Amino acid sequence: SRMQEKHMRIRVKLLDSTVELFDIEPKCDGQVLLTQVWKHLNLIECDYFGLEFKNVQSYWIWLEPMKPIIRQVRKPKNAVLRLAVKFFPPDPGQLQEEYTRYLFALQLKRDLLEERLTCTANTAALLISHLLQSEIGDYDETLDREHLKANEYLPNQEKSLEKILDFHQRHTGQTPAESDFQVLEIARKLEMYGIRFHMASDREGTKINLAVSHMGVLVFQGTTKINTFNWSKVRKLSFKRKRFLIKLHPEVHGPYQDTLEFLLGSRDECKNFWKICVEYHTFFRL
Repeated sequence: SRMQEKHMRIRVKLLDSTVELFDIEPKCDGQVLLTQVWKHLNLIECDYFGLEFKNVQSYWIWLEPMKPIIRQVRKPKNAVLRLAVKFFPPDPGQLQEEYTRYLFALQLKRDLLEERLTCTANTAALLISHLLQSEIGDYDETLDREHLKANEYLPNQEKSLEKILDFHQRHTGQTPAESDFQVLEIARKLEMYGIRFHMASDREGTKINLAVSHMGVLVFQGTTKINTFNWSKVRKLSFKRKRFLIKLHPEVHGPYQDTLEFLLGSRDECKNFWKICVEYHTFFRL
């Protein structure tokens, strides 16, 4: 006999791609699972992190700490979630623990592989060369080529093999911590560092990509950044159905207007973007 409810088995894909299994009562709030994961990892700076899952609409959503797990994931038999950085600070090299910096380097590795973190060809190759130094150590042509055959860093990485090898040869003797630090140093200056797009349209019907960062709410047209609504200028964030509302400094040359509106693809996509913006503001401001 059991004095607890039957537990659900949840697979958690970690940042190194290993999978750990966690058994939890479906009615438990997300925090229960989050804390088991932080313990398994001995992750001190856990406030930067979350667990995410992919919905039927194929987009990633964050596990909420104060809602029952079963109501969020819905799959009693095989819930799968993955560890991810939620909050990207401007200077991750200044994170307090080597372990946290290690996890951030792994996150950036994933964002490069998944084509979220974009950059010039040489810069991508340089990033990968430091990732190689951290994982397999000093350059050797055979060791590098065999590793790159069995481990993916970028789609069509073979195009950049020569550049990757060339840069790796420069990193002789560098430790994994040094290598992670270099990954963070290179990545943090990239326009796409920590960026996840949420598709929307503006007042004129132009298709844009919304994002949020430690600096504020961001607007991209295609891949080009066209606005930064800095937190200091943001008075309120709201949403109604598919509409995302930013209350901001008013326009100078027009009848008084303090609010910009963007239309997302659905109520829930809108709500999810609103949520991450509010969370970013709380994390990085006051």
